[PDB]
Amino acid sequence: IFKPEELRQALMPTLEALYRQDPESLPFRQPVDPQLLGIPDYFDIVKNPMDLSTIKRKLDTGQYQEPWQYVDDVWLMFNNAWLYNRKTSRVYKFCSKLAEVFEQEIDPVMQS
Ligand SMILES: CCOc1ccc(C(C)=O)cc1NC(=O)c1cccc(C(=O)O)c1
Repeated sequence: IFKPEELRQALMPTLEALYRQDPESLPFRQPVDPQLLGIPDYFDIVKNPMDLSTIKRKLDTGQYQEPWQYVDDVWLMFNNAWLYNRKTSRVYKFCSKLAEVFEQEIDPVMQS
């Protein structure tokens, strides 16, 4: 059993860690807009879009009852980017960096 605000305080530093990464978090800070980004097939491929702003809003409105639900949304965001983008993409490579940062940050948090 987790109290939403307690979980939020525990998890927020990990989300902050992602946001802190500049430029690597920039493609992830707002929801993908396929028309703006010149990726018109995006919503065909990515059925379950996720971004940092969405994760933050879920965290802030207590929609994560349990820490793995948060972790699952972070990895959803990563997996979407790896799925849509080519390995040669700026976004793909940025995503890989974010995943490294996240793993490094979420580990000591889950322990606590
Ligand atoms: C131009 C392609 O832009 C993207 C393509 C795919 C994705 C995902 C998350 O799959 C995201 C983006 N967006 C960006 O790269 C982006 C958007 C806004 C700003 C910046 C930036 O680096 O300043 C970068």
